[PDB]
Amino acid sequence: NLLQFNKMIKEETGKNAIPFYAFYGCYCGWGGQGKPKDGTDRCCFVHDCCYGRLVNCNTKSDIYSYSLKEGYITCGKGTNCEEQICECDRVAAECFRRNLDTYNNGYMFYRDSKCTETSEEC
Ligand SMILES: [Ca+2]
Ligand SMILES: [Ca+2]
Repeated sequence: NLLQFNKMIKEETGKNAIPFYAFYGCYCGWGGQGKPKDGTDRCCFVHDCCYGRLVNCNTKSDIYSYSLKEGYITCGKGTNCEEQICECDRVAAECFRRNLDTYNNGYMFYRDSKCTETSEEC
């Protein structure tokens, strides 16, 4: 569920998913195409690929079980979908943290029109 994913982002980066990551670069937020602009933007690209692999799961609304086991976001046991969706979310949240150093505010609100290039492959 996006609201849980949102919580992970805040927990991992200290920032709010909105608007810091809802419209960043070419892949963060709705849509996505062209090539990732930077580390951060790549995190979003991969997450998309991740969700792409779950063709039959309600990736955005399915509520899963997870928890901060010793300051570590750990996915709980549920259905294949929940466990899979949670992992995508888990990895993305942390990828954002690892890329905080190259986070560019100039990429926040990046026009999708400026993302014209052969969109990358998963
Ligand atoms: Ca996207
Ligand atoms: Ca559920």
